[PDB]
Amino acid sequence: MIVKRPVSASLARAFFYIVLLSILSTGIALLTLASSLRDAEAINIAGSLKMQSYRLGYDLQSGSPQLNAHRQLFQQALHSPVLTNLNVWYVPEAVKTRYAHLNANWLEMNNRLSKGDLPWYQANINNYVNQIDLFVLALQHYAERKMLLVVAISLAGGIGIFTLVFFTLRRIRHQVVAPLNQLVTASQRIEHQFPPLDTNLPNELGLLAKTFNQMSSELHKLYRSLE
Amino acid sequence: MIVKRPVSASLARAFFYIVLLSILSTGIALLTLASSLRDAEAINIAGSLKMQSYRLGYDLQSGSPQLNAHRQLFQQALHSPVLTNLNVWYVPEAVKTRYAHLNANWLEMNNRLSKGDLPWYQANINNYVNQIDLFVLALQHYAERKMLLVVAISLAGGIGIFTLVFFTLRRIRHQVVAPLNQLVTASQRIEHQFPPLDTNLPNELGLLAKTFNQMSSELHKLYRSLE
Repeated sequence: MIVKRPVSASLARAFFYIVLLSILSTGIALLTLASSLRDAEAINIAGSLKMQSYRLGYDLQSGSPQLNAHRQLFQQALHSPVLTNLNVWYVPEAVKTRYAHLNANWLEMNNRLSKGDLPWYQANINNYVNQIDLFVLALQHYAERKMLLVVAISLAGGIGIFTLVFFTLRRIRHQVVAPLNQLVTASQRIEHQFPPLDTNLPNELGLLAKTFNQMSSELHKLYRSLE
Repeated sequence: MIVKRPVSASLARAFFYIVLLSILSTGIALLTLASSLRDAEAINIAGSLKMQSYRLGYDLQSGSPQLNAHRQLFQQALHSPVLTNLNVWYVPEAVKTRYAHLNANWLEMNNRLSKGDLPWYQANINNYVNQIDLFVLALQHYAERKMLLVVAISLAGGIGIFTLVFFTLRRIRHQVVAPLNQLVTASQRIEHQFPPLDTNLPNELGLLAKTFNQMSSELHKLYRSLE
């Protein structure tokens, strides 16, 4: 039973790599789906920022006692963990620069609020809101890019899987099914004309080819030496 | 070569079902990721609605000539395809009812705007914005639910795959490797003591067991009938 490449070991290896590719494909898609929820929440907070931008305008105009609390809440939203987490190597620059520039433009907005410059603030709010919109767009573009990459990756994994399958089946035909058909004939021959058999297979059929030939060899001498 | 269950056919079937499960798992995750982009865009538009709610307040207060254009844009955003597409059997009621109620509450808001009731509109805007926030929350909850279902589904597919693998390998051991070891001994026996071999296998080893026995049977009579 000691063969160099037992058939079970070779199939188990194939299944291992096939299953590994499956888990990798599905795993990457699921991780990307989780990341999608975080992107959604970034988009949610950005929309909170747009609403809060107009509300500050109303606060100043009406002299609301909540002005300063609201200015503070705005600063906090701007620094939400979900937005600061975008500042990482694998997130595109389009997203991170636009995030940086939202912080920079807020500085001028807040300063103008501090100076009770309602005319300026009212004349510039559309602009700031537009900047938030472009930040959101960059986020949506990043999201779509990730999806398309996951599709590309799944297609590749697909090729690896189909290739692994095709090759293993081809190997089973060549290293298992073929020699079995030859053993069948080379057995119904000896039952009724003493083709030899491929002993160079590194699996169980190579061992059977040997021991068969060994047997089939001495029967040629025992059936001819006596007959 | 005519056997009822050739080994290649049984492996190809196993691979078929394994690959099918892989594609189903990864496919469902990718479809869910695509749906995630649509959810994100629903969240984006909902945030547009919050900003636009305060802006209408400023329009009325300042007597902006854009009031009516903005009222119109609000109505349009509210009826975006991305939001109306939520009205479907597979989207939860939590999402669809909240969407319905945003439309209903907008009716009263727009009516109060038409009556130049700035005091009411200013005293109720926080409420409406809150309703939009709860709609967003329902969307985020739907998103998380989908992800968790896709995780559950991928785990199940995992069990199907590992089960298919384990069974096929077990079958290869029982219906291929075992009879080969018996053919090996039952061949080094006849080379040097004439155990018989399992002809009831429905694969190629069952045919080889037969023809072997057929052969090994007549050699018992030809080696004893002459000796």
